[PDB]
Amino acid sequence: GGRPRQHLLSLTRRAQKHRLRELKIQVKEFADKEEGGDVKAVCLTLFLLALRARNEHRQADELEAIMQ
Amino acid sequence: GGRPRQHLLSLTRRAQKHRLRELKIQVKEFADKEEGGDVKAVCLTLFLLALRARNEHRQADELEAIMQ
DNA sequence: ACTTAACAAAAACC
DNA sequence: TGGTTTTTGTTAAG
DNA sequence: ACTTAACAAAAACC
DNA sequence: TGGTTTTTGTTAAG
Repeated sequence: GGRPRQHLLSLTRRAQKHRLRELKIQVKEFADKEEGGDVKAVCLTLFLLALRARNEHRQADELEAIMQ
Repeated sequence: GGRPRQHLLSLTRRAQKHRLRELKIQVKEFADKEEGGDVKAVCLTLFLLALRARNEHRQADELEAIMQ
């Protein structure tokens, strides 16, 4: 069978890191090939656009206030 | 030749969306296959772990205060 | 610190 | 007991 | 609103 | 003028 997966957000940073391991690589590969290795700006923008795609403008604005 | 790319963070949300278009798909595909289609939690965690990997704990804490 | 991979063991499933 | 996968932490390396 | 793809045109490069 | 790619916005569809 295998142990059931807990929600990503409930996991330790260690276990969270283990689950995204493969996507972290794909993101790295993309950022390198297309955005001059700027993972932060890429993940920041993915997250921002993911928020605004969901109409969470208030949260997106607050994150945009934090990042400057 | 082709027009030089501006920095991702200087672009309009429209143009930003156009550049990440392909990574947005890979992220979608991953979230669906591995995280029950939870793009937000995935991008949130990628960004958080990207911040803490860079020792930007203060910013990561503030984003973690915003998201609850 | 952070990262990484390896070695472990416990946990939760069959 | 056996299996598995997930979760954690430690351990040994950058 | 958001999304998407299409159609446009201007911009910045050759 | 031609080419290209990028940037924007609009347009027509969910």
